[PDB]
Amino acid sequence: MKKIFMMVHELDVNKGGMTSSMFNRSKEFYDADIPADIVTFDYKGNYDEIIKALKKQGKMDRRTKMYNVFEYFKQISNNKHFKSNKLLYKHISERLKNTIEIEESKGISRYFDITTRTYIAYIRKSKSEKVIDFFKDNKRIERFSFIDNKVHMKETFNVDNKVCYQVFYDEKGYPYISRNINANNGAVGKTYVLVNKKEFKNNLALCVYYLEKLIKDSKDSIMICDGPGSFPKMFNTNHKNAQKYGVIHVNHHENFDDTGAFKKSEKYIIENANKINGVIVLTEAQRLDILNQFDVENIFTISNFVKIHNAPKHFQTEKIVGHISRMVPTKRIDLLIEVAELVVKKDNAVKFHIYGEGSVKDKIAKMIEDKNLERNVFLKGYTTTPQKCLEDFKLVVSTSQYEGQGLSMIEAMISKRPVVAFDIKYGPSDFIEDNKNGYLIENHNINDMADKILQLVNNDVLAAEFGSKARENIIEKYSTESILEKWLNLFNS
Ligand SMILES: O=c1ccn([C@@H]2O[C@H](COP(=O)(O)OP(=O)(O)O)[C@@H](O)[C@H]2O)c(=O)[nH]1
Repeated sequence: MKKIFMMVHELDVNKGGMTSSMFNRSKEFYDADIPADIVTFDYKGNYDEIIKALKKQGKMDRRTKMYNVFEYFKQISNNKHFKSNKLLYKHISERLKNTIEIEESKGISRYFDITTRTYIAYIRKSKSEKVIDFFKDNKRIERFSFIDNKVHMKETFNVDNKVCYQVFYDEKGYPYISRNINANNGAVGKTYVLVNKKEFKNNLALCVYYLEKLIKDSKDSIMICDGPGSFPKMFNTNHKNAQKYGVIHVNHHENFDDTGAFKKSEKYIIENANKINGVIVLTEAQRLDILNQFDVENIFTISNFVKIHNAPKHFQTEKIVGHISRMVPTKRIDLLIEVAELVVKKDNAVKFHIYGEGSVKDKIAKMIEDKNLERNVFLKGYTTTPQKCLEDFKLVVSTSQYEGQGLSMIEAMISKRPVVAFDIKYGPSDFIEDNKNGYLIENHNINDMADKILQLVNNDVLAAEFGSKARENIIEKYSTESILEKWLNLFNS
């Protein structure tokens, strides 16, 4: 009788970390016979294709559903009609009646009225996608978006050529939702659900009503909000029996901040912990800190579910140090380069393998060139199989400054690869036992980190013992059975 609704703004094939957490939590909750589906709030004309792709990938469990605010009212309109809205298509054909086609490409074409010479429409076709832009006195006023020759969206433009209004059409061509867009920022204003006849102030108000409609108000209906920006959608509902939980996936203090400010969305989630069933944080250190920083007590520590794959058959004897992450500023790959330079200066043999892609990639590539670390530091690009890459490492490293837990570090430990990491807020101290299953470095101490890398990289006996103890610890501390027990304990409170 228990059912779970997991909130996040959107799902997409590129996304990772928070979605991957939600995807596995769903798999685990479904395995424990508690359906755990995902609720999204954005609009995408191709959501069916995206969900099919995430499932084929093996990323999203087949059992996992995605409820979407738009998709829900879309299927209500689909059942509401049997015949297509031929009147909209005819209205479009009549606009391009006395035209003459002038191409630019295969799909790309411009249409002009042969009796006036006025620019009327721009049409761009791309296999499944088609966009029709309509003009008045040489300026774009409208846009009809198509998938498989069926209209799904109409956008209204202003004098400055920004979208000021949107309409969403069902599979038969019927407008089910319409809304105002504030030109300057792109904020969702006044909304109209045509399928139900109802009207809302903004997207917040719509999604609040939608959650009140999707989720039955009973003790067995559980709302878990992962997306920090979409916490007000869960928070503001009228539900009086249904459970309300917030998951914080990051460190709550602002990144690269010396003022000591908190992340705004997280600050709000936190402040309102007593007013809901609870707020989940990944590590005990985060919870303790939150309790001393805020006048709130309803904070719970539940590590994210951990996937314990079998360990590599063989340990790596070769002096290979691994780093698998998104190439982003918080990861501090600049500090890993500064450490690599210190490591390679004392030992020529050691090699650094850095997997991933992102914003810092070019700044780090040029950094290897300056420090003449070409023969020892390798940017290997993105990996679809980090588990396989891990087999090839003697140890794993983390220069990251900010984390909620640090899943790559946990992943490395599962694959019997010890971690040498900066002792940051939050995560490394939760799972690394210094001088037993890896090393905890004083944050920014590039020299002490370099030392422990050299010690572990040149000791085949220490590397295998730290690796084997790293795996045993993840199994002991983050067992699926213990994590599910913590969640259940809250659901049954
Ligand atoms: O080239 C890459 C880069 C990253 N990852 C994965 O990205 C995740 C990173 O987890 P972590 O918590 O350390 O950092 P986040 O990406 O959430 O900031 C892990 O699952 C990695 O295996 C991957 O598959 N290939």
